[PDB]
Amino acid sequence: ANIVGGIEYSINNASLCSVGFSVTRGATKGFVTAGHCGTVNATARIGGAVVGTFAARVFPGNDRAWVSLTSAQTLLPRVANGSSFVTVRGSTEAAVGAAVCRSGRTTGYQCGTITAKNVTANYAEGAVRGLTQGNACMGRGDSGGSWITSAGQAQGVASGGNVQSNGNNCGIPASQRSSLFERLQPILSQYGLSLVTG
Repeated sequence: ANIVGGIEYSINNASLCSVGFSVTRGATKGFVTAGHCGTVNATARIGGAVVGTFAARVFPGNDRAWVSLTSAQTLLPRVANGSSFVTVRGSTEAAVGAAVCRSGRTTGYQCGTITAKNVTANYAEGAVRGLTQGNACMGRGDSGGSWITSAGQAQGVASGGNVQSNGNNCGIPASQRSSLFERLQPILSQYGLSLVTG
């Protein structure tokens, strides 16, 4: 399968999550995603085919993971934006007030601004600290997806937000949205990953 930020993948033929970013580990191909999406060795499928398994993860505390893929997967430096793509150019971290977008299988590509850093989310399983908050909306299934600037600087992977009864926070004003992502930098160093760029 072609690995692009934002697409859907399933975990052990049950839950759905979104691909964060294509990365490598020495000769190993992978993608980073959210830790809550699977447990170590869970099986990831893209369009019904097995593409790899979870190699490591941390959730709760943090919310990160990387899936090691088979050799047949094609890694691309891109993030889905409808029918188009956003090229990943690096991982410079944007500051509070910067504009940012996120891509995922449930709400597609949404943009907003970063509103705060170092936020704590209290999930049913435990607290997750050090999250960056933005006001782009997201929905259930968007978790693990890419957060990136329009300029191509990858920021992190979708963790959670104040989704309403309709499954998203897109029906409430930006001023009221809290959509959190796990910072990419610490994920790449913790696992020794290199981002695929173009």
